[PDB]
Amino acid sequence: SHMFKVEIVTRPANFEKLKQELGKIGVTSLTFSNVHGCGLQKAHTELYRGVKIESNVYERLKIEIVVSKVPVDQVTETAKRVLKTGSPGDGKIFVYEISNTINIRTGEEGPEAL
Amino acid sequence: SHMFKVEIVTRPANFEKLKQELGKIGVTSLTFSNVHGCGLQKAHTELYRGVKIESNVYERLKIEIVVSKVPVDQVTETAKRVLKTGSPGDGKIFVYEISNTINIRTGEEGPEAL
Amino acid sequence: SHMFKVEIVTRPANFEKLKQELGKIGVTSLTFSNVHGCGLQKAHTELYRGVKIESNVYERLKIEIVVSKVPVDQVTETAKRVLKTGSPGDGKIFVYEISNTINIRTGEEGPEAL
Ligand SMILES: [Zn+2]
Ligand SMILES: [Zn+2]
Ligand SMILES: [Zn+2]
Ligand SMILES: [Zn+2]
Ligand SMILES: [Zn+2]
Ligand SMILES: [Zn+2]
Ligand SMILES: [Zn+2]
Ligand SMILES: [Zn+2]
Ligand SMILES: [Zn+2]
Ligand SMILES: [Zn+2]
Ligand SMILES: [Zn+2]
Ligand SMILES: [Zn+2]
Ligand SMILES: [Zn+2]
Ligand SMILES: [Zn+2]
Ligand SMILES: [Zn+2]
Repeated sequence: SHMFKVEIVTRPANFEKLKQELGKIGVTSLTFSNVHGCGLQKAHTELYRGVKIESNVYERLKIEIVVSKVPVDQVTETAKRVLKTGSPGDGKIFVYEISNTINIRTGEEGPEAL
Repeated sequence: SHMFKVEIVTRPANFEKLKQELGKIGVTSLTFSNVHGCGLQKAHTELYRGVKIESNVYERLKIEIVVSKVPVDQVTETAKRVLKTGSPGDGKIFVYEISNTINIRTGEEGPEAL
Repeated sequence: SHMFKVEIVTRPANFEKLKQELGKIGVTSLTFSNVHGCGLQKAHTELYRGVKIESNVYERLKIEIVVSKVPVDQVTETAKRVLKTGSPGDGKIFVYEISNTINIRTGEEGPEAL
């Protein structure tokens, strides 16, 4: 009866295999968009006190999936397998509780709106 | 005293009537952006075992509204009326709890930051 | 052991000083994107009954930071200082609970995925 939002923030490649795999476990829709990632790291300044921050901006794909019947853990596990390449920039996955969902066309609320 | 985020993910039309209606019930600001929606459906392959996923990418408008005094249910109900057209692609509405809000200019926290 | 998402929605300027300050307190990555803000205000119509809504659309920078070890309140306080200019359009900051985080490359969950 819970409802969750799965947020995948990752590298722009491999999207198609994801749609295949998410599709197979029950997901029937999702949203996505391009955003930017920024890495931050403490660097030395010349003085003993000094910190200075170095940063790079890269490309990221943000994918959002809402789920209720389809179990979160099956969504996240599938996301790991498919998007794992070991090389840095594989991204992360965030899970959130949802208080409610409303299907606009039908007017249903809860896991039946999905 | 609760604070909520209302997330409307919908078809790019009808935005103006929404601003009128949300405005009238008390909303004084919101954010929006264009993202993509992806539908996923299980299709037959030629073999008895085989699943294959078919997908379409459409345009979506993401609208975010934070509320405290103005009741969530008045926001969501208004959103339904205005954006309902019966035809598929009417979109959905997601509700989330917010731990806190901070107005950057004034420095206030909670439903007074809004 | 909690995990939080800090969402800063603000004016497109001052981003660099932010990266410096967030970097110094422990943040090693964040995401951002350009979205739109819309102000809504009740205006008079000519008739005694009539409300009419006036709205402006401006530019906004959405910045997302996930934190666990690094304390939310140190993130939000730093965000205030740096982005405060008193003039309207300073933006807001929203805090959310996160049920879980997963590092895709390593496979770790919780505050160790960050
Ligand atoms: Zn989101
Ligand atoms: Zn770019
Ligand atoms: Zn050192
Ligand atoms: Zn040093
Ligand atoms: Zn360097
Ligand atoms: Zn959001
Ligand atoms: Zn497109
Ligand atoms: Zn069949
Ligand atoms: Zn078949
Ligand atoms: Zn077909
Ligand atoms: Zn967000
Ligand atoms: Zn614009
Ligand atoms: Zn008056
Ligand atoms: Zn009047
Ligand atoms: Zn005017």
